[PDB]
Amino acid sequence: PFSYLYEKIINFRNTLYDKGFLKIKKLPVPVISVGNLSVGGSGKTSFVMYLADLLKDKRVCILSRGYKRKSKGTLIVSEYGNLKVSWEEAGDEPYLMAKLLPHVSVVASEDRYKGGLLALEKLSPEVFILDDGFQHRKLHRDLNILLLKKKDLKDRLLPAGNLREPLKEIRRADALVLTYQEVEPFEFFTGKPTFKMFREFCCLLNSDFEEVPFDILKEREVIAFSGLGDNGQFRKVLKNLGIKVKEFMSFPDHYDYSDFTPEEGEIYLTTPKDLIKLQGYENVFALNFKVKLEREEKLKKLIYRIFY
Repeated sequence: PFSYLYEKIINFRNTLYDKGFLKIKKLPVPVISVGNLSVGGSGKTSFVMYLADLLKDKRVCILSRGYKRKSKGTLIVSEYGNLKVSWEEAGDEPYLMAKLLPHVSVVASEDRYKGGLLALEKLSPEVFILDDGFQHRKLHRDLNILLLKKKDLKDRLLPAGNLREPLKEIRRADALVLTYQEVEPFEFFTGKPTFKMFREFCCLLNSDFEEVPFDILKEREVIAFSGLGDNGQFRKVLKNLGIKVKEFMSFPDHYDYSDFTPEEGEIYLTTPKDLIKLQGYENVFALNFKVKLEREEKLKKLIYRIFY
């Protein structure tokens, strides 16, 4: 019920943009924005990566904001897979994406347009992917992709609910991706190109972010841990997968793992974002979920239209 007035402020902000009262800038190569409406688990990350993969015959650069990083200012995190900074400096997300996408460039920058210019100067990418870019209207995108999970529809605005913008804002989108289909499937019809996203369990990632068979977990029990607070969602996934934990450690959300002291011979499971902090530790893994999108080729055709 402060959500009523938050709605009024956001609306105003959107009207300023609609009526040309707030400046909008444009990069000289196509921009694809991936975003959502809600705070909380989104699949944005999974989908940004999937989308980068689809562009495998294009020089791709991801524009990410970083969130909490040990540095300040526009920063090239990775040059087509060549990592230039540590995860501390990069921020968890952009680093994780740099690690998993060896063909792609990643830039961390609060000033997104500026990040874009720096990339062009130094990397000459053919396409930008604007990570979490739906509300960032000051940067023009040629393809505005909006992610929606079933929960979003039954949700409210902040501070009551998790919505950053009202549901009506869905109409700004060029295309919709309906997430978490594997667990909470739903349909949605707007006339907009619309795609169903599934995530399914492939295998493990070792600390080198190479793929390792889920098989090694058999008749083994693991020690599981994580930080960034998200400490039962993980427990939930592990349970659903029939994975036998034998203790669950929960570290503070900043935890840098410098004094992490493993038990010899024991198998550890943690999250992809914790794992980036434990490069080199063997017998430490994260779960690897792949994205399958329905009508991938349609999606591909839609994306490739930005190149004309």
